[PDB]
Amino acid sequence: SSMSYSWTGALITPCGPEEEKLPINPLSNSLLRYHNKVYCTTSKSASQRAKKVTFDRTQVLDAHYDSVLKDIKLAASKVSARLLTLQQACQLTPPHSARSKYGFGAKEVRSLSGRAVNHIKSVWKDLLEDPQTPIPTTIMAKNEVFCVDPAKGGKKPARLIVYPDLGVRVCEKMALYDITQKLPQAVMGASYGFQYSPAQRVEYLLKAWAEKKDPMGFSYDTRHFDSTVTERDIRTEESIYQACSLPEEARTAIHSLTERLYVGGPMFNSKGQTCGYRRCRASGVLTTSMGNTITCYVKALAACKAAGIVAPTMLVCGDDLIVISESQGTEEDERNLRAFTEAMTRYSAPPGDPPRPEYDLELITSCSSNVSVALGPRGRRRYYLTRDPTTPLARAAWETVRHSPINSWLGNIIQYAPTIWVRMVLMTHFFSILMVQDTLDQNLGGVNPLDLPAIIERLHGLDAFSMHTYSHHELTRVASALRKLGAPPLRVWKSRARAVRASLISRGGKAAVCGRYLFNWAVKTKLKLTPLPEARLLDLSSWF
Ligand SMILES: [Cl-]
Repeated sequence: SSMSYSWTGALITPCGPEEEKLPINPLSNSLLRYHNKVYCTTSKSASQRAKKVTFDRTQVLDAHYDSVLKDIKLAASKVSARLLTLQQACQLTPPHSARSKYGFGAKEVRSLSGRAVNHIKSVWKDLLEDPQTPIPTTIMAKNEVFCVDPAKGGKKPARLIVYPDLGVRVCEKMALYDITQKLPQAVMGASYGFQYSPAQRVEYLLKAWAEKKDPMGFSYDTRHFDSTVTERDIRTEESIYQACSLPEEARTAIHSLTERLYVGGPMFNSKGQTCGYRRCRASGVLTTSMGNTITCYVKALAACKAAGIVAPTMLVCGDDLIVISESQGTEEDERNLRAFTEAMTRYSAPPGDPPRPEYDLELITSCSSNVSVALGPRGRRRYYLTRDPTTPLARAAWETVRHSPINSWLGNIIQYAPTIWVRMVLMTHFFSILMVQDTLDQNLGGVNPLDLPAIIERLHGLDAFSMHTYSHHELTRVASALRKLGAPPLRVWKSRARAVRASLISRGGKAAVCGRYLFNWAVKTKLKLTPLPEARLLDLSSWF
């Protein structure tokens, strides 16, 4: 039926110069040695990504799909969604969102400057007036960092990002922001994945697993998911949006954005040249995450019905899916998964690695992460979220004239606090660096490092400071990632941690509380860690 993209043959070009690694990486050359292995995707590889995501889709739906979609619209019809004022939409624009072609950017939009508001008013007018003319978009290579992997072909090519002008992006929110905030929860319930913190994600997967008499689980890796979303899926999304109770102006806007932007359009490079034409999901529109989550969910739940998955409990996150169900025995479970893959493939959601059933929760990886287990201070099993530390370590070593990795370190320390790699490696390094810089109470992206113990207790529980006897998989993977990146082994981080702990303790105050709580693992004579009052008086509902 339809190709995902066409190409004029024009280069996908950068926005200015993309920047060289340097000969010394002073913040990270004591963390790891093999800096040669750390790389950033650039436009030089955009052409190669284009090839991998340009292909034919044909889609065949069926009674199971139709039934799931019908249930979903009924669930949607219980939502009431308001327009946002132009001004509210403007205030929701992020601080460094890409500037508009019409002589203004994020700062002007967020201060409701006159010409910004004027332009947006006219953009919105035209959305109400013209429900047809395709809206132009810019195509760019994303710049992301990874560690080279010879197993899987050296260096990944850059992902492509496709987006309309800042004015339009503001309009999208006027039409759809309230929906983006209400629909997934309304349509999917506990299955909507973005509502959970790591600890909660673990709790959900564990309750799901315990509820089945003989559980089986799998993840579904979907290949270039954005490229496999069809016009029809996109129009079916509009149709789900339109099931909700909406003002009429919203409807026209939503319909018009659907037909003019979402469904597809032409793509221009940064130098202005016509680059191609798109008939799939754009990465850089407001509905991307919501859309992918909803469509992935419909397709997947239909596939479960097609394939005979019994009593399924799902967790969905854009293109990432995990399903835990009642096993029918291995021979059948293998059969049903093959049926699932066949159904998804028919629905235009074909797999990357084909799925496989598992009967141990540590062996299921989704959102690049998995559940593992360790023991707590009183001897009890403690489950937590973890992941391969390779890419976090590579990004911990990305250091240029224009980028500092310290933030990235902190993101991982918080999200993955209970892991052995965060506790023994990243935490040891982060504090060591800040101490020597004497910047231990700077403010990183809104967080004050000396509050970590509070924050971690709130997010992960006090047991995060007292876990031991990590799993074989985890010990193996962490040892192996350190070796792969030429970082010191754990043995050495332990010495470094003893030293970092001492200096923290010796400065008293919140620093010493960090030393005591965060590095209790590093000393023979364990202190008894008690709840932190500063932690009760703290609400991080905001972040998840
Ligand atoms: Cl315990």
